Amino acid sequence: EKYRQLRDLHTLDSHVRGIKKLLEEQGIFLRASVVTASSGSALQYDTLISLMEHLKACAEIAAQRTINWQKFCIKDDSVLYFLLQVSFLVDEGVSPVLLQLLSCALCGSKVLAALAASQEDQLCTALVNQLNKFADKETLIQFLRCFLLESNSSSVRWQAHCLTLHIYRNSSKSQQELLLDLMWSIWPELPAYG
Repeated sequence: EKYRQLRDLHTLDSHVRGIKKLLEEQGIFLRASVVTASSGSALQYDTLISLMEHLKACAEIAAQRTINWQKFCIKDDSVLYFLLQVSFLVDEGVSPVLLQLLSCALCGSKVLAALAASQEDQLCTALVNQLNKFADKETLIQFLRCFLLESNSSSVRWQAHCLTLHIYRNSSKSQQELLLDLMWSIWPELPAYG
């Protein structure tokens, strides 16, 4: 079982290296924990396809054997926040796979199996704490607005609903209160979305 583990970790590290290099090529840089873009123009089809092959490979391996993906995300702390921040720069066609990676890391595998109808619990809790530590208020607000209200597709909205629910369930009291206050501040803008 170890041999599969080393293969999975090596392949995932290579894929994340490739993704980071691809984003570097177009002026999008992750310096310490913030992703910054120099150009306000959208990406091109070839860049999206080269992103999507790597992301599809990562999503497949994470959906098959979630434990190794969670262990990777634990070892490298600049992965989940990087994916969350990069999901804002890419078009609506690549959002589902990024949300799937986030959900497999955070929501869990058995919850996804149940929706399709004990170590992973501590892994999910640790990953949720790491995400809460890295992410600030503006990024969470932007994630909620972009994937719960502004998205035209309903599958993406359901994915965001599940991800937010499982992020809330695994946090502490103070972060739960912060998230509830963020959503109650977002609420007055409801008529803009119907």
